[PDB]
Amino acid sequence: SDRLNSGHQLDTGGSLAEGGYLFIIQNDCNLVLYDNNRAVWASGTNGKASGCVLKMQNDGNLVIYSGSRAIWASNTNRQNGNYYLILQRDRNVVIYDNSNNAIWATHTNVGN
Repeated sequence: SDRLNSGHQLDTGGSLAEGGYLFIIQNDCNLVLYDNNRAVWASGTNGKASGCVLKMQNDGNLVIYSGSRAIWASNTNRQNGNYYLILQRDRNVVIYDNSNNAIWATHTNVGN
């Protein structure tokens, strides 16, 4: 899929995909955006642990966990609501609320 809804997670090696864009939580615990196999953005958390998952939380925070241990976060926690993470066709990876308001982005947009 191209999106991850709040209250849901990507398991290890799970990803968002849109054409040649791949946003993946890796087994090495690095969260990486690939543009046709070339890394263009990463959380830089390779080697912090293994078997990581990526959780889009109901408080709007995006968090990498290895089991119960927190590894990295977008730090965009706010009030509970419906949020989603999306890999856009312009290569930006964005968290939105329910009203077309971005609360976080990788700023990997191309062409705009």
